[PDB]
Amino acid sequence: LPEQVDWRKHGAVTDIKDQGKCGSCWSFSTTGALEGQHFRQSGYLVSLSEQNLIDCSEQYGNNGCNGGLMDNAFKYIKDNGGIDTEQTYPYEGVDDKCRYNPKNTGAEDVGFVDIPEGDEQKLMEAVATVGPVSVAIDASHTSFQLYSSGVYNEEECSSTDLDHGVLVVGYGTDEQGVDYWLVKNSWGRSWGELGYIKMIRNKNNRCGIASSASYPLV
Ligand SMILES: CC(C)C[C@H](NC(=O)[C@@H](O)CC(=O)O)C(=O)NCCCCNC(N)=[NH2+]
Repeated sequence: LPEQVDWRKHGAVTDIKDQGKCGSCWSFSTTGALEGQHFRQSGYLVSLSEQNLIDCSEQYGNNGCNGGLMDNAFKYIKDNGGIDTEQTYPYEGVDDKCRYNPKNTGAEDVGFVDIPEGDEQKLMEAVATVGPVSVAIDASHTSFQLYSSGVYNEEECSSTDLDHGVLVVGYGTDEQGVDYWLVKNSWGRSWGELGYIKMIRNKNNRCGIASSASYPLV
């Protein structure tokens, strides 16, 4: 099992995206994980449409800019028979009419895998063997908002009160011997480490990173 993983190096990760002032994190987390799995299956990286999920998945319990869940979105994608490319259904950060076009599909899924709750070990194995994984985290603290550099360790984090869906693309150990998760956020490149955060790993599921982790099946 690898000591470090960076799926960005292996072509499985799209550029940092920016959700702006729309509360759509779930849709970026969803597209992140499915971009990774479509890449692993197909050999092709294709950026996928967050606006398609926002616009079209309300009957799966997703409420667009008022929040949603990654598993509900993988299910919408299964039932719908695909999700459109970013290029043909670009992100608007508003609620709009469903404009899904099956001719512009960028990826399909057949379902998903939920990693057991709290299990950072099963999360590491999924990240190592499958690829980037959708995760829910407690991103509520000032320290997360202002995060710039190094390994994020917020003692005040909840492992159970989670508000922000993001993407684990890798993991490692920093030069102080501190284990971390390499996380892709959807707050654009000016946040954190060009849009990425290192979140402390094997510290009792800090910020709930393994509380609600899943990846789609293709
Ligand atoms: C971890 C994330 C994905 C939770 C989700 N949050 C959001 O979608 C956005 O508000 C957050 C954001 O930063 O854009 C949310 O609040 N969804 C509502 C779900 C309703 C309750 N069901 C649950 N949590 N099983």
